[PDB]
Amino acid sequence: MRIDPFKLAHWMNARKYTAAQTADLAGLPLDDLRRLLPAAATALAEALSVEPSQLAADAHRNLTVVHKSAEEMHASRRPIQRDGIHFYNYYTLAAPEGRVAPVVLDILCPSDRLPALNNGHLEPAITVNLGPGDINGRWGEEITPQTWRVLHANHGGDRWITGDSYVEPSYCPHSYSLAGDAPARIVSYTAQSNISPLMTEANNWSTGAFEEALKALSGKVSAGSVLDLFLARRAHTRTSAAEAAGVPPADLEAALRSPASETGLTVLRTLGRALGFDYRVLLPADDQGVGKTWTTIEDSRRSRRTFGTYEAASMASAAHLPDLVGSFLRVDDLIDHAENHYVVTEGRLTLEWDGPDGPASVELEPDGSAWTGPFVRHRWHGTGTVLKFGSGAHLGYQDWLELTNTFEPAATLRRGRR
Amino acid sequence: MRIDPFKLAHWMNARKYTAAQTADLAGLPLDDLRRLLPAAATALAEALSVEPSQLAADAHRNLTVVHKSAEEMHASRRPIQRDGIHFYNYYTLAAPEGRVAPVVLDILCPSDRLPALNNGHLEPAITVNLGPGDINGRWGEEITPQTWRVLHANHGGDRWITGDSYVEPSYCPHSYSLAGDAPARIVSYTAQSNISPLMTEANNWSTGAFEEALKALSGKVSAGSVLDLFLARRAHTRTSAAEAAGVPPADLEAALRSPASETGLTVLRTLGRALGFDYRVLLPADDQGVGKTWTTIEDSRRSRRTFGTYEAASMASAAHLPDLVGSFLRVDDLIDHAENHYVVTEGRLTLEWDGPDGPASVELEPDGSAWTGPFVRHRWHGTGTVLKFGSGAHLGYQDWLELTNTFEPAATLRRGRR
Repeated sequence: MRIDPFKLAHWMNARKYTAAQTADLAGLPLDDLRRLLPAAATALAEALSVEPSQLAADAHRNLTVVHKSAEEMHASRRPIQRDGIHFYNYYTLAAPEGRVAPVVLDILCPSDRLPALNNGHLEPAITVNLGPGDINGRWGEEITPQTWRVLHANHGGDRWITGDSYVEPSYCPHSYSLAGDAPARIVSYTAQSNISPLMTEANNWSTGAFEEALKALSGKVSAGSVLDLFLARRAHTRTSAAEAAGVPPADLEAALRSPASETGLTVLRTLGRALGFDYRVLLPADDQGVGKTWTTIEDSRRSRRTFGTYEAASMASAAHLPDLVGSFLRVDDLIDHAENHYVVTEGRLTLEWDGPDGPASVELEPDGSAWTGPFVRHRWHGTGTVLKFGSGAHLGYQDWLELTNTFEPAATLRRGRR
Repeated sequence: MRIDPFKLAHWMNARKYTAAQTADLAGLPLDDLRRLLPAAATALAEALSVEPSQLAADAHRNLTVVHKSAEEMHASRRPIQRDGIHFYNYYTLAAPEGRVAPVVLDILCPSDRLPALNNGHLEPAITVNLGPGDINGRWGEEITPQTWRVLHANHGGDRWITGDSYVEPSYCPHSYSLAGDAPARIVSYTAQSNISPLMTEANNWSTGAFEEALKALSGKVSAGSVLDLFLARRAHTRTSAAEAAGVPPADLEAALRSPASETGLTVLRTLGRALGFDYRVLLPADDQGVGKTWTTIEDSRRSRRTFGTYEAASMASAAHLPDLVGSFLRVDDLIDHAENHYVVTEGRLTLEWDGPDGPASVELEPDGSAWTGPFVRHRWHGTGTVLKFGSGAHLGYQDWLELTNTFEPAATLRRGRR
């Protein structure tokens, strides 16, 4: 219900109003406005021709760590009925109020019943089997090796690696059942969807414009197709663009068939400099169901390494999802460039952090969990297993792209805050 | 004041509530909720543990074109007093209600007075001299060739190219005065700041976390510095990462000194595939005051080309600002992947478009202006000069990065809308 001083200053500048003029237009005290840089908010919004939400400060300020005990986690249990049976139990892990919470599921569909599919969800997720039992994953109506596979639990001696993991692909329906008699739990961890802000906007476009967008995005989205959109944007043709960059038409065509060859790169960067765009977005990403990201217990075992005071093993990952991360951590300083979500699987562990009130700590037992904000310095003590998940748009890989395009990004951020 | 069905569905899924459960929790009719997919909004927000703004539909739906007559533009005139004199006149061009409007300025500070600097602004801008007179640009307290330069007007015969143009760099203070007796106007066109969403979030972090972020962003932001953050994020060291990718430690070091060599690229892409990140953000952007983007009348003349039915010439651009575009267009179909802002400089021109109610058109005289939404198909008729400006986060270059990382992006967008 508060006013963001950074958003307010933005809108005043956008309208080219001084503080005095703004207070005058809004009919409020100038000292009040200077301090801000409930009844004020509506007047300010109207004076600056914006919606109240456009001036609204975040509901959470100076968050560092949020935590949730095993007891609180167990208390959050909600049964899910599906296909005439008690199908899952659903529990939530630590997250800031209002944010999407990581989920633990009891898998209750028995081995002799095909698990009814959900509707899918936009956000991708890392799902890992916590065990103790093997489970079936289902990804299609018909039951084939492509749509039906066992997500194993670790039955052996290094249980800190709990089981198989994979990435649930965006939007595709899925479900789980027990592979046998033994019970099982999973963690499914969603990252923010990076295509969501585009879709939110595209949803409000006219149907005509939307159809035009889908045409431009249909088929193979290549260096050439994207470049042609960049050129049209700048009122250029391939002919005029190559001439502007001082590049032969044949060398441009060659670059577009091999963008990631350092000659292809040279041509595209030269064109980008001449025309005012970033060549990096023209470079190839890997061609795009569960087999690629699938990570076995063995895979994770093979990945084991020392990471400072910890031992670490990898869960599933995808190069097309750089913001979504998962690791097994054995405990016996941590700082990330975005958010972390942790859940204890073994031991009575202490999470320590430095926050606005100095050194702080919390003790967590299995099923206990925590969240850390971007760049919150922290560490774990005790002995010693926690699952480490990561998500967040800030700083996300798209932010990294922009930051490399920024002169003195630290100075820019400092200016924004004071 | 309406509810976005796409945001509502998102939050229900996030909480794992069915429609029936959601209506039940919110204490509203299930048919009402099914239709939505004022009194409902508050209850829904509370039930779904979100702020009302998080469910709010955009205030503008199905916008295609907005326009503003020369008369309406002239009527918007606002004087700006600075340093004891009438310093500018400020006019606004067509923009959707609430959005940042492009600005035209009368330059009124005389040649014998040094123009007092403003405070700067986060957003970069293309500024172009409309003439008829030359102007002084100022970019520093002391007057040096680096901080003081004439932005010329075209005095010759191809006036559709109106004058010199350049990019106002982010945050640096600037001002303008007349170079002589002749009066002058400029257009200054701002694009959205792509670092703004990061700063908005960073502003709400604890001071401790903020200081840690600035440390990680200080100095040279290189392939190696960014990679090391990516590795720490995944609980990897350079040693374990290279082993995971099956790459020799010496080949990784070599790649980080030459990321844009197709061997450097090969190593980084291999590491990105193995560890689950996008190598493209590790590749170099050009090293980063006014001299680089400065575009003379001659420059623009040299750039002239046929673009369909139009003749086009380039204004200033910057490779580190891919979303910000400007062109001179001579008139005697257009579709862009983001927003356009147009201002007529000569002739009585017709802008035609296809919108929700079929073919539409508007006639515009000099100073008349228009805005087009992303992918709105349009065309100009008549004879024949308009300035074409472009901005917008959607689809911006960061969206393009994500879209190349998406399986069947058109199918994803279609699903989001229905």
